[PDB]
Amino acid sequence: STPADRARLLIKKIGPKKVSLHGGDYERWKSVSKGAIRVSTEEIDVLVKIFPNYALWIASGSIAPEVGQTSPDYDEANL
Amino acid sequence: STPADRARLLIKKIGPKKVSLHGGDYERWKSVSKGAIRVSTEEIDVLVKIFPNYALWIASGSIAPEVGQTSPDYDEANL
Repeated sequence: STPADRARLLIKKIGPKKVSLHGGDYERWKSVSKGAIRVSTEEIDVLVKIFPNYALWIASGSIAPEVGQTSPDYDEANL
Repeated sequence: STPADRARLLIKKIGPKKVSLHGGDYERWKSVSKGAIRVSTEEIDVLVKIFPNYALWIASGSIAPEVGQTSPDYDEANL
């Protein structure tokens, strides 16, 4: 996967409330969600405020549980 | 700092050779370098291929040497 696919996977699961509380535009956010527009550093910034544990996975697709860097599938599998 | 500032710090230090060998457009790369255009996931993808140890720092501004995630200033200070 690309960083954009991993970012969009998280973007598709966040609505106006969490986007607004972490300081993003929702209108842009929805256009990124749909694929209409490229994921920028702006979206990465909001996601890493929302999901600080996913910052490594977003950028690289890898995880490091040793330093509290996980992924959505990892957290789901770890419940 | 933002992810865009940290990305541009690395983008400003990479020329056509390393950009091309990791599969990016240089013309876009230079427009991102100058600030003319937003840093996208495309630039993050090339940077994390070039600098896999900086993927966490690019996304979050933090480091984790425990898992080989560093920064430019950290590596320079560690010589």
